[PDB]
Amino acid sequence: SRRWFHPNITGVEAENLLLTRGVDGSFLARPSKSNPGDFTLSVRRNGAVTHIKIQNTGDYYDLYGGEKFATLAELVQYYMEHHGQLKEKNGDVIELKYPLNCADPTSERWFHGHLSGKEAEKLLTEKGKHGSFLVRESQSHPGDFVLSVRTGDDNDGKSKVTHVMIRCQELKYDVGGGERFDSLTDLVEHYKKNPMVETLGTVLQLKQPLNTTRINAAEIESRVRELSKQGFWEEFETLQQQECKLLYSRKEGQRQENKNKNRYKNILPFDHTRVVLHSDYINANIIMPKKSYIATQGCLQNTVNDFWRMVFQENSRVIVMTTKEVERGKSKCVKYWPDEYALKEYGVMRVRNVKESAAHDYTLRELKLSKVGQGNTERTVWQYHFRTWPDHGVPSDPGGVLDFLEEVHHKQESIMDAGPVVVHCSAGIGRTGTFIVIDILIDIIREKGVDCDIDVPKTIQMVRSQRSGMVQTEAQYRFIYMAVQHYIETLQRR
Ligand SMILES: CC1(N)CCN(c2cnc3c(-c4cccc(Cl)c4Cl)n[nH]c3n2)CC1
Repeated sequence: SRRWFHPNITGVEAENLLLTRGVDGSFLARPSKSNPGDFTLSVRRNGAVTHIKIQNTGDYYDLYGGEKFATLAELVQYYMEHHGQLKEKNGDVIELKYPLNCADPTSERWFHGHLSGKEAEKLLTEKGKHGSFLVRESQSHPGDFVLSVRTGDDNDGKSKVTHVMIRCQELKYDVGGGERFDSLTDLVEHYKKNPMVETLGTVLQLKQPLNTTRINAAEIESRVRELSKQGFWEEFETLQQQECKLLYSRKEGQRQENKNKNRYKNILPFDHTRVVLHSDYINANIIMPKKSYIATQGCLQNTVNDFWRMVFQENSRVIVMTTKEVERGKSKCVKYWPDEYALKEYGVMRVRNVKESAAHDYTLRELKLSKVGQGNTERTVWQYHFRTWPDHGVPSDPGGVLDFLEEVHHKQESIMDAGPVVVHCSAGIGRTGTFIVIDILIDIIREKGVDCDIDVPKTIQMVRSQRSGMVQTEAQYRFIYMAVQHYIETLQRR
Protein backbone atom coordinates (compact mmCIF):
# COMPACT_ATOMS: atom_id res chain seq x y z
CA SER A 1 0.00 0.00 0.00
CA ARG A 2 2.99 2.28 0.73
CA ARG A 3 1.25 4.71 3.07
CA TRP A 4 4.34 4.60 5.32
CA PHE A 5 6.26 6.95 3.00
CA HIS A 6 6.00 10.63 3.94
CA PRO A 7 7.15 12.73 0.95
CA ASN A 8 7.45 16.22 2.51
CA ILE A 9 8.47 15.79 6.15
CA THR A 10 11.54 16.85 8.12
CA GLY A 11 13.70 14.58 10.24
CA VAL A 12 12.42 16.05 13.50
CA GLU A 13 8.76 15.95 12.42
CA ALA A 14 9.16 12.22 11.78
CA GLU A 15 10.62 11.95 15.29
CA ASN A 16 7.64 13.65 16.96
CA LEU A 17 5.24 11.68 14.76
CA LEU A 18 6.67 8.31 15.79
CA LEU A 19 6.86 9.37 19.44
CA THR A 20 3.32 10.78 19.76
CA ARG A 21 1.16 8.76 17.31
CA GLY A 22 3.31 5.63 17.21
CA VAL A 23 4.51 2.80 19.42
CA ASP A 24 7.67 0.73 19.40
CA GLY A 25 7.58 -1.12 16.09
CA SER A 26 6.19 1.88 14.21
CA PHE A 27 8.19 3.06 11.22
CA LEU A 28 8.06 5.45 8.30
CA ALA A 29 10.13 6.43 5.27
CA ARG A 30 10.99 9.89 4.02
CA PRO A 31 13.38 11.59 1.61
CA SER A 32 15.86 14.31 2.52
CA LYS A 33 14.37 17.19 0.54
CA SER A 34 17.65 18.99 -0.24
CA ASN A 35 19.74 15.86 -0.89
CA PRO A 36 18.01 13.84 -3.65
CA GLY A 37 18.55 10.11 -3.48
CA ASP A 38 18.80 10.45 0.32
CA PHE A 39 16.19 8.46 2.25
CA THR A 40 15.72 7.58 5.92
CA LEU A 41 13.92 4.61 7.47
CA SER A 42 12.74 6.12 10.77
CA VAL A 43 11.87 3.29 13.18
CA ARG A 44 10.65 3.65 16.75
CA ARG A 45 11.92 1.08 19.24
CA ASN A 46 12.80 0.96 22.94
CA GLY A 47 11.02 4.25 23.55
CA ALA A 48 13.40 5.98 21.12
CA VAL A 49 13.89 6.57 17.39
CA THR A 50 16.30 4.77 15.06
CA HIS A 51 17.17 6.43 11.74
CA ILE A 52 18.49 4.03 9.10
CA LYS A 53 20.08 5.75 6.10
CA ILE A 54 19.29 4.73 2.52
CA GLN A 55 21.16 6.05 -0.51
CA ASN A 56 20.29 5.76 -4.21
CA THR A 57 23.11 6.91 -6.50
CA GLY A 58 21.27 5.55 -9.54
CA ASP A 59 21.56 1.75 -9.42
CA TYR A 60 19.82 0.54 -6.23
CA TYR A 61 18.50 1.58 -2.83
CA ASP A 62 21.57 1.03 -0.65
CA LEU A 63 20.58 0.61 3.00
CA TYR A 64 23.55 1.46 5.22
CA GLY A 65 24.55 -1.64 7.17
CA GLY A 66 22.02 -3.81 5.35
CA GLU A 67 21.31 -4.92 1.78
CA LYS A 68 20.50 -3.33 -1.58
CA PHE A 69 16.95 -3.22 -2.96
CA ALA A 70 15.12 -2.26 -6.14
CA THR A 71 12.30 -0.24 -4.54
CA LEU A 72 11.38 1.05 -1.10
CA ALA A 73 8.26 -1.14 -1.15
CA GLU A 74 10.43 -4.24 -1.63
CA LEU A 75 12.83 -3.01 1.07
CA VAL A 76 10.10 -2.50 3.68
CA GLN A 77 8.39 -5.76 2.68
CA TYR A 78 11.64 -7.75 2.88
CA TYR A 79 12.37 -6.81 6.50
CA MET A 80 8.78 -7.17 7.72
CA GLU A 81 8.84 -10.80 6.53
CA HIS A 82 12.56 -11.57 7.01
CA HIS A 83 12.84 -10.36 10.58
CA GLY A 84 16.34 -10.53 12.00
CA GLN A 85 18.44 -8.91 9.27
CA LEU A 86 17.78 -5.25 10.15
CA LYS A 87 20.15 -4.87 13.09
CA GLU A 88 21.19 -1.92 15.26
CA LYS A 89 24.85 -1.87 14.14
CA ASN A 90 25.79 -3.10 17.64
CA GLY A 91 23.97 -6.45 17.35
CA ASP A 92 20.51 -5.32 18.51
CA VAL A 93 17.60 -5.97 16.14
CA ILE A 94 15.20 -3.51 14.48
CA GLU A 95 11.55 -4.54 14.17
CA LEU A 96 9.26 -3.10 11.48
CA LYS A 97 5.74 -3.74 12.77
CA TYR A 98 3.29 -0.85 12.31
CA PRO A 99 3.41 1.37 9.19
CA LEU A 100 2.75 4.93 10.31
CA ASN A 101 0.43 6.17 7.56
CA CYS A 102 0.97 9.55 5.90
CA ALA A 103 -1.88 12.01 5.36
CA ASP A 104 -0.31 14.04 2.54
CA PRO A 105 -2.33 13.62 -0.69
CA THR A 106 0.44 15.20 -2.81
CA SER A 107 1.83 11.95 -4.25
CA GLU A 108 -1.66 10.79 -5.33
CA ARG A 109 -2.55 10.50 -9.01
CA TRP A 110 -5.99 12.10 -8.55
CA PHE A 111 -5.05 15.09 -6.36
CA HIS A 112 -4.53 18.28 -8.37
CA GLY A 113 -4.08 20.76 -5.53
CA HIS A 114 -4.44 24.45 -6.38
CA LEU A 115 -6.65 23.95 -9.43
CA SER A 116 -9.72 26.00 -10.29
CA GLY A 117 -13.22 24.69 -10.95
CA LYS A 118 -13.34 25.80 -14.58
CA GLU A 119 -10.00 24.22 -15.48
CA ALA A 120 -11.11 21.01 -13.76
CA GLU A 121 -14.35 20.87 -15.76
CA LYS A 122 -12.48 21.54 -19.02
CA LEU A 123 -9.91 18.77 -18.51
CA LEU A 124 -12.60 16.28 -17.49
CA THR A 125 -14.75 17.43 -20.42
CA GLU A 126 -11.80 16.89 -22.77
CA LYS A 127 -9.70 14.01 -21.45
CA GLY A 128 -11.99 12.34 -18.93
CA LYS A 129 -13.86 9.11 -19.60
CA HIS A 130 -16.49 7.36 -17.50
CA GLY A 131 -15.23 7.21 -13.92
CA SER A 132 -12.40 9.71 -14.39
CA PHE A 133 -12.17 11.82 -11.24
CA LEU A 134 -10.00 14.44 -9.58
CA VAL A 135 -9.79 16.24 -6.23
CA ARG A 136 -8.86 19.93 -6.14
CA GLU A 137 -8.46 22.61 -3.50
CA SER A 138 -11.69 24.48 -2.92
CA GLN A 139 -12.46 27.54 -5.02
CA SER A 140 -14.74 29.09 -2.38
CA HIS A 141 -13.95 27.87 1.14
CA PRO A 142 -10.24 27.82 2.10
CA GLY A 143 -9.25 24.40 3.41
CA ASP A 144 -12.05 22.41 1.74
CA PHE A 145 -11.84 20.21 -1.36
CA VAL A 146 -14.00 19.26 -4.34
CA LEU A 147 -14.28 15.80 -5.89
CA SER A 148 -15.03 16.20 -9.60
CA VAL A 149 -16.19 12.99 -11.29
CA ARG A 150 -17.31 12.35 -14.86
CA THR A 151 -20.10 9.88 -15.63
CA GLY A 152 -21.83 8.81 -18.82
CA ASP A 153 -20.85 6.83 -21.91
CA ASP A 154 -18.11 7.51 -24.45
CA ASN A 155 -19.79 14.77 -26.44
CA ASP A 156 -23.37 15.31 -27.60
CA GLY A 157 -25.91 14.22 -25.00
CA LYS A 158 -25.68 12.29 -21.74
CA SER A 159 -22.33 12.59 -20.02
CA LYS A 160 -21.89 14.85 -17.02
CA VAL A 161 -19.42 16.10 -14.41
CA THR A 162 -20.69 15.95 -10.83
CA HIS A 163 -18.99 18.13 -8.20
CA VAL A 164 -18.95 16.73 -4.65
CA MET A 165 -17.97 18.97 -1.75
CA ILE A 166 -15.34 17.54 0.60
CA ARG A 167 -15.38 19.38 3.92
CA CYS A 168 -12.29 19.35 6.13
CA GLN A 169 -13.16 20.15 9.76
CA GLU A 170 -10.57 19.67 12.53
CA LEU A 171 -8.35 17.43 10.35
CA LYS A 172 -11.15 15.06 9.28
CA TYR A 173 -12.68 14.81 5.80
CA ASP A 174 -16.25 14.01 4.77
CA VAL A 175 -18.69 14.52 1.91
CA GLY A 176 -21.08 16.44 4.14
CA GLY A 177 -22.51 13.37 5.88
CA GLY A 178 -21.69 9.91 7.20
CA GLU A 179 -18.14 8.89 8.06
CA ARG A 180 -15.33 11.35 8.77
CA PHE A 181 -11.96 10.21 7.42
CA ASP A 182 -8.47 10.90 8.72
CA SER A 183 -7.09 11.77 5.27
CA LEU A 184 -8.18 12.64 1.76
CA THR A 185 -6.74 9.31 0.62
CA ASP A 186 -8.88 7.31 3.05
CA LEU A 187 -11.94 9.24 1.86
CA VAL A 188 -11.20 8.57 -1.81
CA GLU A 189 -10.42 4.89 -1.24
CA HIS A 190 -13.66 4.43 0.71
CA TYR A 191 -15.85 5.88 -2.04
CA LYS A 192 -13.63 4.16 -4.60
CA LYS A 193 -14.96 0.84 -3.26
CA ASN A 194 -18.40 2.03 -2.01
CA PRO A 195 -19.27 4.67 -4.63
CA MET A 196 -21.71 7.46 -3.88
CA VAL A 197 -25.20 7.04 -5.32
CA GLU A 198 -27.14 10.12 -6.39
CA THR A 199 -30.71 10.64 -5.23
CA LEU A 200 -32.11 9.64 -8.66
CA GLY A 201 -29.87 6.67 -9.40
CA THR A 202 -26.55 7.72 -10.94
CA VAL A 203 -23.53 6.12 -9.25
CA LEU A 204 -20.57 8.47 -8.74
CA GLN A 205 -18.03 5.79 -9.60
CA LEU A 206 -14.35 6.56 -8.95
CA LYS A 207 -12.66 4.46 -11.64
CA GLN A 208 -9.32 5.95 -12.69
CA PRO A 209 -7.65 9.31 -12.04
CA LEU A 210 -7.75 11.96 -14.74
CA ASN A 211 -4.64 11.54 -16.90
CA THR A 212 -2.47 14.67 -16.84
CA THR A 213 0.89 13.19 -17.89
CA ARG A 214 0.19 12.29 -21.52
CA ILE A 215 1.49 15.10 -23.70
CA ASN A 216 1.99 15.73 -27.36
CA ALA A 217 5.63 14.98 -28.09
CA ALA A 218 5.81 18.19 -30.16
CA GLU A 219 5.13 20.22 -26.99
CA ILE A 220 7.69 18.35 -24.87
CA GLU A 221 9.64 21.58 -24.34
CA SER A 222 6.54 23.22 -22.82
CA ARG A 223 6.08 20.43 -20.27
CA VAL A 224 9.78 20.42 -19.33
CA ARG A 225 9.29 24.16 -18.78
CA GLU A 226 6.58 23.70 -16.15
CA LEU A 227 8.12 20.66 -14.46
CA SER A 228 11.11 22.91 -13.63
CA LYS A 229 9.57 25.69 -11.52
CA GLN A 230 8.68 21.23 -7.98
CA GLY A 231 6.94 19.73 -11.01
CA PHE A 232 9.54 17.06 -11.78
CA TRP A 233 9.86 15.89 -8.17
CA GLU A 234 6.13 15.81 -7.41
CA GLU A 235 5.45 13.95 -10.66
CA PHE A 236 8.17 11.37 -9.95
CA GLU A 237 7.14 10.57 -6.38
CA THR A 238 3.54 10.18 -7.54
CA LEU A 239 5.06 7.52 -9.80
CA GLN A 240 6.97 6.01 -6.87
CA GLN A 241 3.81 5.85 -4.76
CA GLN A 242 2.30 3.43 -7.30
CA GLU A 243 5.15 0.91 -6.92
CA CYS A 244 3.20 -0.83 -4.14
CA LYS A 245 1.04 -2.44 -6.84
CA LEU A 246 4.14 -4.08 -8.38
CA LEU A 247 5.05 -6.63 -5.69
CA TYR A 248 4.91 -9.58 -8.08
CA SER A 249 6.46 -12.89 -7.07
CA ARG A 250 10.20 -13.58 -7.26
CA LYS A 251 10.26 -17.19 -6.10
CA GLU A 252 12.84 -18.42 -8.62
CA GLY A 253 15.38 -15.73 -7.77
CA GLN A 254 14.90 -16.49 -4.06
CA ARG A 255 15.61 -20.21 -4.41
CA GLN A 256 18.90 -21.13 -2.97
CA GLU A 257 20.45 -22.98 -5.94
CA ASN A 258 20.00 -19.56 -7.62
CA LYS A 259 21.21 -17.19 -4.88
CA ASN A 260 24.80 -17.14 -6.19
CA LYS A 261 23.54 -16.30 -9.71
CA ASN A 262 22.35 -12.88 -8.50
CA ARG A 263 24.83 -10.02 -8.21
CA TYR A 264 22.67 -8.36 -5.54
CA LYS A 265 20.83 -10.69 -3.19
CA ASN A 266 17.49 -8.86 -3.00
CA ILE A 267 17.29 -7.57 -6.60
CA LEU A 268 15.52 -10.43 -8.36
CA PRO A 269 13.62 -10.96 -11.63
CA PHE A 270 9.84 -11.18 -11.64
CA ASP A 271 8.65 -14.74 -12.15
CA HIS A 272 6.20 -13.81 -14.93
CA THR A 273 8.80 -12.00 -17.09
CA ARG A 274 12.04 -13.81 -16.20
CA VAL A 275 14.13 -15.35 -18.97
CA VAL A 276 14.12 -19.16 -18.79
CA LEU A 277 17.18 -20.99 -20.13
CA HIS A 278 17.18 -24.31 -21.97
CA SER A 279 19.73 -25.05 -15.09
CA ASP A 280 17.18 -22.46 -16.22
CA TYR A 281 17.79 -19.39 -14.06
CA ILE A 282 19.36 -16.09 -15.06
CA ASN A 283 18.77 -12.70 -13.44
CA ALA A 284 17.09 -11.31 -16.55
CA ASN A 285 13.63 -10.07 -17.53
CA ILE A 286 11.88 -9.89 -20.89
CA ILE A 287 10.72 -6.30 -21.43
CA MET A 288 7.86 -5.86 -23.90
CA PRO A 289 6.27 -2.50 -24.90
CA LYS A 290 8.88 -5.33 -33.64
CA LYS A 291 11.25 -4.61 -30.72
CA SER A 292 11.58 -6.20 -27.28
CA TYR A 293 14.36 -6.07 -24.68
CA ILE A 294 16.12 -8.25 -22.12
CA ALA A 295 16.98 -6.27 -18.99
CA THR A 296 19.56 -8.13 -16.93
CA GLN A 297 22.35 -7.75 -14.40
CA GLY A 298 26.05 -7.40 -15.08
CA CYS A 299 27.53 -10.88 -15.31
CA LEU A 300 29.21 -12.54 -12.38
CA GLN A 301 32.10 -14.92 -12.97
CA ASN A 302 29.79 -17.90 -12.37
CA THR A 303 27.03 -16.63 -14.71
CA VAL A 304 29.05 -15.77 -17.83
CA ASN A 305 28.11 -19.07 -19.47
CA ASP A 306 24.44 -18.64 -18.55
CA PHE A 307 24.53 -15.14 -20.07
CA TRP A 308 25.73 -16.46 -23.44
CA ARG A 309 23.14 -19.23 -23.30
CA MET A 310 20.47 -16.53 -23.03
CA VAL A 311 21.90 -14.42 -25.86
CA PHE A 312 21.90 -17.51 -28.08
CA GLN A 313 18.48 -18.86 -27.08
CA GLU A 314 16.80 -15.48 -27.66
CA ASN A 315 18.52 -14.91 -31.06
CA SER A 316 19.79 -11.57 -29.76
CA ARG A 317 22.14 -9.71 -32.09
CA VAL A 318 22.71 -6.49 -30.10
CA ILE A 319 24.03 -6.09 -26.55
CA VAL A 320 23.93 -2.74 -24.73
CA MET A 321 26.42 -2.40 -21.87
CA THR A 322 25.85 0.83 -19.92
CA THR A 323 28.58 0.38 -17.31
CA LYS A 324 32.30 0.02 -16.87
CA GLU A 325 33.74 -3.22 -15.52
CA VAL A 326 34.77 -1.35 -12.35
CA GLU A 327 32.99 1.72 -10.99
CA ARG A 328 33.15 3.36 -7.55
CA GLY A 329 36.02 1.03 -6.67
CA LYS A 330 33.82 -2.08 -6.97
CA SER A 331 33.30 -4.65 -9.71
CA LYS A 332 30.01 -4.03 -11.52
CA CYS A 333 30.24 -6.62 -14.33
CA VAL A 334 32.63 -9.40 -15.34
CA LYS A 335 34.43 -9.13 -18.68
CA TYR A 336 32.35 -11.69 -20.60
CA TRP A 337 33.83 -10.97 -24.05
CA PRO A 338 37.21 -12.16 -25.39
CA ASP A 339 40.06 -9.87 -26.35
CA GLU A 340 40.09 -8.47 -29.88
CA TYR A 341 40.79 -11.03 -32.65
CA ALA A 342 40.65 -13.75 -29.96
CA LEU A 343 38.38 -16.79 -29.77
CA LYS A 344 37.07 -18.09 -26.45
CA GLU A 345 34.58 -20.70 -25.27
CA TYR A 346 32.02 -19.95 -22.54
CA GLY A 347 30.55 -23.36 -21.76
CA VAL A 348 28.78 -24.80 -24.80
CA MET A 349 29.07 -21.40 -26.47
CA ARG A 350 31.86 -19.89 -28.56
CA VAL A 351 32.48 -16.17 -29.12
CA ARG A 352 35.03 -14.56 -31.45
CA ASN A 353 35.90 -10.88 -31.01
CA VAL A 354 36.06 -10.00 -34.70
CA LYS A 355 36.79 -6.27 -34.52
CA GLU A 356 36.55 -3.44 -31.99
CA SER A 357 35.65 0.10 -33.07
CA ALA A 358 36.23 2.94 -30.62
CA ALA A 359 33.97 6.00 -30.65
CA HIS A 360 33.96 9.10 -28.46
CA ASP A 361 31.22 7.84 -26.13
CA TYR A 362 31.33 4.07 -26.62
CA THR A 363 33.24 1.03 -27.85
CA LEU A 364 31.71 -1.19 -30.54
CA ARG A 365 32.66 -4.88 -30.55
CA GLU A 366 31.65 -7.09 -33.47
CA LEU A 367 31.35 -10.55 -31.89
CA LYS A 368 30.66 -13.89 -33.63
CA LEU A 369 28.55 -16.18 -31.47
CA SER A 370 28.32 -19.91 -32.12
CA LYS A 371 27.36 -23.11 -30.31
CA VAL A 372 30.00 -25.85 -29.99
CA GLY A 373 29.03 -29.00 -31.90
CA GLN A 374 26.43 -27.50 -34.31
CA GLY A 375 28.41 -26.77 -37.48
CA ASN A 376 26.94 -23.48 -38.64
CA THR A 377 25.22 -21.60 -35.78
CA GLU A 378 27.45 -18.48 -36.03
CA ARG A 379 25.65 -15.10 -35.78
CA THR A 380 27.09 -11.59 -35.40
CA VAL A 381 26.25 -10.13 -31.98
CA TRP A 382 27.11 -6.43 -31.75
CA GLN A 383 28.13 -5.24 -28.28
CA TYR A 384 27.68 -1.51 -27.71
CA HIS A 385 29.64 -0.59 -24.57
CA PHE A 386 28.84 2.90 -23.28
CA ARG A 387 31.78 4.17 -21.24
CA THR A 388 31.21 7.90 -20.64
CA TRP A 389 28.34 7.39 -18.17
CA PRO A 390 29.47 8.82 -14.80
CA ASP A 391 29.60 6.93 -11.53
CA HIS A 392 26.93 9.05 -9.82
CA GLY A 393 24.06 10.98 -11.33
CA VAL A 394 23.18 11.20 -15.01
CA PRO A 395 24.97 12.76 -18.00
CA SER A 396 24.56 16.53 -18.05
CA ASP A 397 23.76 16.50 -21.79
CA PRO A 398 21.82 13.69 -23.53
CA GLY A 399 23.61 14.07 -26.88
CA GLY A 400 25.99 11.16 -26.40
CA VAL A 401 23.29 8.74 -25.25
CA LEU A 402 20.92 9.71 -28.07
CA ASP A 403 23.60 9.16 -30.74
CA PHE A 404 24.66 5.94 -29.01
CA LEU A 405 20.97 4.96 -28.96
CA GLU A 406 20.44 5.94 -32.60
CA GLU A 407 23.31 3.67 -33.65
CA VAL A 408 21.89 0.69 -31.73
CA HIS A 409 18.44 1.12 -33.30
CA HIS A 410 19.92 1.17 -36.82
CA LYS A 411 21.92 -1.96 -36.00
CA GLN A 412 18.88 -3.82 -34.64
CA GLU A 413 16.80 -2.98 -37.72
CA SER A 414 19.55 -4.07 -40.14
CA ILE A 415 19.30 -7.68 -38.92
CA MET A 416 16.21 -9.55 -40.09
CA ASP A 417 14.26 -11.26 -37.29
CA ALA A 418 16.83 -10.32 -34.65
CA GLY A 419 15.81 -11.17 -31.09
CA PRO A 420 15.47 -8.84 -28.11
CA VAL A 421 18.05 -6.16 -27.36
CA VAL A 422 20.12 -7.13 -24.31
CA VAL A 423 20.57 -4.19 -21.92
CA HIS A 424 22.54 -4.44 -18.70
CA CYS A 425 24.41 -2.33 -16.17
CA SER A 426 25.22 -3.39 -12.59
CA ALA A 427 21.87 -4.34 -11.04
CA GLY A 428 20.08 -3.99 -14.37
CA ILE A 429 17.29 -1.67 -13.20
CA GLY A 430 18.67 1.87 -13.05
CA ARG A 431 20.75 2.81 -16.09
CA THR A 432 19.28 -0.23 -17.85
CA GLY A 433 15.78 1.05 -17.16
CA THR A 434 16.66 4.62 -18.10
CA PHE A 435 18.05 3.39 -21.43
CA ILE A 436 15.13 1.12 -22.36
CA VAL A 437 12.54 3.78 -21.46
CA ILE A 438 14.26 6.41 -23.61
CA ASP A 439 14.44 3.96 -26.53
CA ILE A 440 10.78 2.97 -26.07
CA LEU A 441 9.68 6.61 -26.16
CA ILE A 442 11.85 7.41 -29.19
CA ASP A 443 10.61 4.37 -31.13
CA ILE A 444 7.10 5.81 -30.81
CA ILE A 445 8.21 9.25 -32.01
CA ARG A 446 10.36 8.08 -34.94
CA GLU A 447 7.39 6.11 -36.31
CA LYS A 448 4.20 8.16 -35.83
CA GLY A 449 5.73 11.63 -36.16
CA VAL A 450 6.67 14.33 -33.69
CA ASP A 451 3.05 15.30 -32.97
CA CYS A 452 2.32 11.95 -31.29
CA ASP A 453 1.12 11.05 -27.79
CA ILE A 454 3.72 10.12 -25.17
CA ASP A 455 3.19 9.37 -21.47
CA VAL A 456 6.49 9.16 -19.57
CA PRO A 457 5.16 7.88 -16.20
CA LYS A 458 2.68 5.45 -17.78
CA THR A 459 5.55 4.08 -19.89
CA ILE A 460 7.83 3.65 -16.87
CA GLN A 461 5.13 1.97 -14.76
CA MET A 462 4.45 -0.41 -17.65
CA VAL A 463 8.17 -1.32 -17.76
CA ARG A 464 8.35 -1.56 -13.95
CA SER A 465 5.70 -4.29 -13.99
CA GLN A 466 8.14 -6.44 -16.00
CA ARG A 467 11.25 -5.79 -13.87
CA SER A 468 11.53 -4.31 -10.38
CA GLY A 469 12.52 -0.68 -10.02
CA MET A 470 13.19 0.16 -13.67
CA VAL A 471 14.46 3.76 -13.63
CA GLN A 472 15.87 4.32 -10.14
CA THR A 473 16.18 8.04 -9.35
CA GLU A 474 14.51 11.34 -10.13
CA ALA A 475 17.76 12.41 -11.82
CA GLN A 476 17.21 9.57 -14.29
CA TYR A 477 13.52 10.46 -14.61
CA ARG A 478 14.47 14.06 -15.40
CA PHE A 479 17.11 12.80 -17.84
CA ILE A 480 14.47 10.79 -19.71
CA TYR A 481 12.48 13.98 -20.32
CA MET A 482 15.62 15.89 -21.36
CA ALA A 483 16.69 13.12 -23.75
CA VAL A 484 13.30 12.98 -25.47
CA GLN A 485 13.23 16.77 -25.80
CA HIS A 486 16.73 16.86 -27.32
CA TYR A 487 15.73 14.14 -29.80
CA ILE A 488 12.59 16.13 -30.65
CA GLU A 489 14.72 19.19 -31.41
CA THR A 490 17.27 17.47 -33.67
CA LEU A 491 14.67 16.11 -36.11
CA GLN A 492 12.64 19.31 -36.45
CA ARG A 493 15.84 21.33 -36.66
CA ARG A 494 16.59 19.02 -39.60
C1 LIG B 1 -0.39 17.29 -8.89
C2 LIG B 1 0.01 15.83 -8.79
N1 LIG B 1 0.03 15.45 -7.25
C3 LIG B 1 1.39 15.54 -9.37
C4 LIG B 1 1.36 15.63 -10.92
N2 LIG B 1 0.31 14.80 -11.57
C5 LIG B 1 0.65 13.41 -11.93
C6 LIG B 1 -0.30 12.57 -12.64
N3 LIG B 1 -0.11 11.30 -13.03
C7 LIG B 1 1.07 10.67 -12.76
C8 LIG B 1 1.69 9.34 -13.00
C9 LIG B 1 1.12 8.05 -13.71
C10 LIG B 1 0.55 7.99 -15.01
C11 LIG B 1 0.03 6.83 -15.62
C12 LIG B 1 0.05 5.59 -14.97
C13 LIG B 1 0.61 5.61 -13.69
CL1 LIG B 1 0.64 4.09 -12.87
C14 LIG B 1 1.11 6.78 -13.11
CL2 LIG B 1 1.76 6.63 -11.54
N4 LIG B 1 2.92 9.40 -12.44
N5 LIG B 1 3.08 10.65 -11.92
C15 LIG B 1 2.05 11.51 -12.04
N6 LIG B 1 1.84 12.81 -11.65
C16 LIG B 1 -1.01 15.16 -10.98
C17 LIG B 1 -1.06 14.97 -9.46
